[PDB]
Amino acid sequence: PQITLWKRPLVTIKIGGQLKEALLDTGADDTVIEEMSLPGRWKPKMIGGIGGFIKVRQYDQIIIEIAGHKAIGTVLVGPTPVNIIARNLLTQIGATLNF
Amino acid sequence: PQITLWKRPLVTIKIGGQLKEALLDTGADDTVIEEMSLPGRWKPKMIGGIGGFIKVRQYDQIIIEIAGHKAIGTVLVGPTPVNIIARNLLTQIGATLNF
Ligand SMILES: CC(C)CN(C[C@@H](O)[C@H](Cc1ccccc1)NC(=O)O[C@H]1CO[C@H]2OCC[C@H]21)S(=O)(=O)c1ccc(N)cc1
Ligand SMILES: [Cl-]
Ligand SMILES: [Cl-]
Ligand code: NA
Repeated sequence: PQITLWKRPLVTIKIGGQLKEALLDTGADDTVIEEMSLPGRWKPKMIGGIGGFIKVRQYDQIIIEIAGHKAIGTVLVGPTPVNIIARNLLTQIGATLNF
Repeated sequence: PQITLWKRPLVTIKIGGQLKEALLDTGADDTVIEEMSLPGRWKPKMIGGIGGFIKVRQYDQIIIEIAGHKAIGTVLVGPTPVNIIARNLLTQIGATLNF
């Protein structure tokens, strides 16, 4: 699809069996999702942006379906105010910025 | 251009005669740049990012060049980790997300 940016580029994602809304975010390095349980091992990480840092759990090799497209990669889980699909998974679905 | 996301989508901007690096950020509503002097009056604004809220200075109708495309619009000035070009100016230069 071609998504204009008049509004927030929100899409539906499926992760851990759950449906969620998420923002497509070229300004983010790693995908960050609101608190949920995921399978497998994790390790702690701090990630930072405007307003400072939050502590997250880093899970590797997690599958997410993004707007109908399957991608696999690292997912961070913690108290983010919005679900963010970042460049680590946007590359996998072939997403580009065009102007 | 067509910009892939394997690396940070950094571009050169020109504001007040000065070149700076900025990140093209579809996950941002308004454009935020590190402290610098801009002409005219400013209005208060709070913006909420990943780690909480911060106060910035809002300047309206600022001329900015972005990767060679001219935009004129609202620029926020405050303690951001990196200069971010958000959807309010990405729409002015005709940017879209594609996959
Ligand atoms: C500041 C950027 C360098 C990085 N951020 C991604 C960015 O797109 C966030 C994504 C975002 C979006 C909503 C809330 C929090 C974070 N947008 C943002 O902070 O925009 C602020 C300015 O315009 C406003 O509209 C959105 C909030 C304001 S970040 O959320 O802090 C972040 C940092 C590291 C990772 N791995 C994932 C995300
Ligand atoms: Cl990854
Ligand atoms: Cl103030
Ligand atoms: Na894992």
